[PDB]
Amino acid sequence: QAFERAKDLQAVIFDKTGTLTEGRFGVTDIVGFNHSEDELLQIAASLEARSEHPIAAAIVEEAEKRGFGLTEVEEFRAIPGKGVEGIVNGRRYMVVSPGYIRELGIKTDESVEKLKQQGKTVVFILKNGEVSGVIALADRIRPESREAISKLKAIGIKCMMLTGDNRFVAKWVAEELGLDDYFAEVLPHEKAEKVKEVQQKYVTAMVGDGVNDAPALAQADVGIAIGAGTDVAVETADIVLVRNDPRDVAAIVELSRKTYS
Repeated sequence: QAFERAKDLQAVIFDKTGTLTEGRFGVTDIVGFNHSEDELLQIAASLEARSEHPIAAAIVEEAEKRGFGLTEVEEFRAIPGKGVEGIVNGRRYMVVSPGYIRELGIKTDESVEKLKQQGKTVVFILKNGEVSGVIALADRIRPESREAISKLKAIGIKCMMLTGDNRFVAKWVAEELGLDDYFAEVLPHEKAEKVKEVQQKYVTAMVGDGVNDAPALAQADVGIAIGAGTDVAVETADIVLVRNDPRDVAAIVELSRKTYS
């Protein structure tokens, strides 16, 4: 009777990471300071090609996405507490963290604070000891997610999100999606209580991973497990979506409102 009662949903809460987002870092911005973005990316990725760090891997992936070939680095060095460095074409290049920049006393252009305000992770590209560019990364929003939310709002459903992520990241996602509300910094044992808080007003769905978000899905009037696949089965949640397509939430509501059994 889960499908049947989806028609009376008033609120939908999405878990962020992996559900509305890809659940991995990718590049959102490349910003050159009197230096081209294509060269900046190609240089940063050449230097980053050895690293196992998740952010380094995302920089290399983006160079692969744009089809940029890497360059062999000379006098390569990895500095724990800073980043990486090597010579490329007779100039000493480095890719370093905001922590290193602050420790060296280097001034970061005022525009970079806007990236930080979106909760994006920033790395700095130095050329001969001066900031040549920054690359910003986020756990990026799924292409389907904007449409998932607009379809839901169009049918009067309040669209929310919860996440353990910090308030800058959560705000950024909410604004990109036009969410009605969001809750940030929510640890895994605190999610169920946020669903009960929304339940004070609304017949509420929770959308999330069937294993990780089990309690929240259980507290919900309708628990929707997403991205379950066709391999292993989720047995606790009210409805299971095989694929990870958040637009299927509105498809359930809209079909349920057109039908009864």
